[PDB]
Amino acid sequence: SLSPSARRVQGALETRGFGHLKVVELPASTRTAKEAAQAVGAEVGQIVKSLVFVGEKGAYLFLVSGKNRLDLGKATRLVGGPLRQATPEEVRELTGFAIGGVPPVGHNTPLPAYLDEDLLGYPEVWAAGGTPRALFRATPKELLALTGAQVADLKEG
Repeated sequence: SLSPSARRVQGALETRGFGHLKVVELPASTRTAKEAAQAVGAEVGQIVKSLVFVGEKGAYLFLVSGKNRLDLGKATRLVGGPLRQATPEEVRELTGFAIGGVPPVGHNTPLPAYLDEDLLGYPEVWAAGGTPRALFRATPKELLALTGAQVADLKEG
């Protein structure tokens, strides 16, 4: 789409062979999963949140449903050690984008990725397109194909 970050994501999708997936631009004040979901007519649970955490051995990507919160105990047990959130600086360096709009593709560092199993419960999901104001729809199967994420039990419950 228009913004530089959004165009980078559209280009990564095209280069990947997934050019049929389109990055859509939303109202300028969109900043939450609820607002993004409202703009495209989706349930908040269909919004994919890409969270970056840092461990002792490296950084990790957690794709979480907009209706859930990441269970830190579950995250740390998956990685096998303690975790801390990536700083805005680290997220930009690692992913090439800013927190809040981290997309599932086009990163600077290959990060092991985990995908919230609840996202497999919808026919389609909406992932961040480079900024909090951009989104692109994809099926959960396509999301897995794009990221190579391991499906996992991630939510607080």
